[PDB]
Amino acid sequence: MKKYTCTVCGYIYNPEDGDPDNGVNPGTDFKDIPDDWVCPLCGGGKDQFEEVE
Ligand SMILES: [Fe+3]
Repeated sequence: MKKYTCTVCGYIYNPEDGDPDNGVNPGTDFKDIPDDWVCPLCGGGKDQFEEVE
């Protein structure tokens, strides 16, 4: 599992931390995050993210 970054604000989704406050548990691969989840910092959709490396 790769990290993904919001290309609008720069937030980085790290799969080993998840986003637990919004129901995304540690270990969730980015493709498997519910498709209505948005960037915690700018509200951008998953469609604005890209793989970090
Ligand atoms: Fe963002």
